[PDB]
Amino acid sequence: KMRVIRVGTRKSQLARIQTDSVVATLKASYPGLQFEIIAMSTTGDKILDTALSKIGEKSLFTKELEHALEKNEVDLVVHSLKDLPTVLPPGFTIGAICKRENPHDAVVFHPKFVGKTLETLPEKSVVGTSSLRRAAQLQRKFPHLEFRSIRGNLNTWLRKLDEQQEFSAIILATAGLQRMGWHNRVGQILHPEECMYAVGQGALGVEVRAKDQDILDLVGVLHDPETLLRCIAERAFLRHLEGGCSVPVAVHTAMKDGQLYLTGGVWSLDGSDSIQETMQATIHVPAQHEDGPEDDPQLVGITARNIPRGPQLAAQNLGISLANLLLSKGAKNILDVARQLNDAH
Ligand SMILES: *Cc1[nH]c(Cc2[nH]c(Cc3[nH]c(Cc4[nH]cc(CCC(=O)O)c4CC(=O)O)c(CCC(=O)O)c3CC(=O)O)c(CCC(=O)O)c2CC(=O)O)c(CCC(=O)O)c1CC(=O)O
Repeated sequence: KMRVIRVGTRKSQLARIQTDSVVATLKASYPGLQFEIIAMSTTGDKILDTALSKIGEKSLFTKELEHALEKNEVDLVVHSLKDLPTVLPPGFTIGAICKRENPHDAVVFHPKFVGKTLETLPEKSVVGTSSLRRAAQLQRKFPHLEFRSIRGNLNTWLRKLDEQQEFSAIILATAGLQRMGWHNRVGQILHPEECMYAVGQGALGVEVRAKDQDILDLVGVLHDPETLLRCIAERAFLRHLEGGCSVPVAVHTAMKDGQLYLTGGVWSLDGSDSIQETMQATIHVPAQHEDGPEDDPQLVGITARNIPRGPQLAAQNLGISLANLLLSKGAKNILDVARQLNDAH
């Protein structure tokens, strides 16, 4: 008579690990409840057909899992929160924001360079990254290094670094290496003054059907209030800038002393044009849960009716406030130019 909770996952190693970690946490709250993990790999030729824009191989993967949700083949999927756009299709929502892992970008160094930092690499060292945000910030901070795209999966990146002669280092998210059990490869954790992280980096988001109240009820136990509020602010900031996908936008948040701090910035692709500012608001981390009404609208794609709504609205307002500041200083022109340049391919 029950529902069996079907959990859809991509087939990549990191996605499978993330999915299973969320399932384990759910089973800890709901022992005996039946879960079924369903791995999906279907070639998404039909989603590219309907697209009026270039999608990209990664963005295609997210759309494929929403298709599984829409067709009632699975009941929830687990994403890195930074892979979920700030505007979701109307039938979907993020029903859980899990406790954040390390949000910072990290450096892995060529083995001859143990003990080094980007600051102490030889001039003209070649550093691999395929992220426009990382390349923009790091080119500005480190004008005497060379930042180049690097092809392949993580295992290929690390093999190229250990075996070949091109790259002195690579940049990637600390959280990915953490989840791979490979934190011992990290040689430097980048601070906001070197490289601020992507909106939502390090948090997992659970996507579900927007009106599937039974599943929303179950997964709401996963919401971490502090991570929820930080990520609402980061995503509201990004949404309100109204830039395209991918262009260089980065953030830093902290909740401390009863305050929520949000730093946000935009960069041209080469890093030479930038605007960054910090704002704060008095918001404390709620310790109580609640049973908010089903009519409450989601906030930047997130349904968290069991967490007090006042602080969520305040976090959203902080992000909007900071976006409006950046826009009054010319952020739209920086974002538009970056989008047009990145639309060349
Ligand atoms: C319009 C619009 N679209 C999107 C979806 C979207 N997100 C990104 C961010 C992204 N993702 C990755 C790959 C990655 N994902 C998770 C990890 C591990 C760390 C973690 O769990 O947080 C990784 C790898 C890693 O960082 O080490 C990257 C890295 C580059 C890559 O492999 O593709 C990034 C970019 C970055 O961090 O700077 C993207 C961009 C992907 C790209 O490289 O261009 C996209 C769009 C796409 O797939 O084309 C968003 C959400 C962005 C956000 O919230 O951060 C938006 C924003 C909007 O609505 O305005």
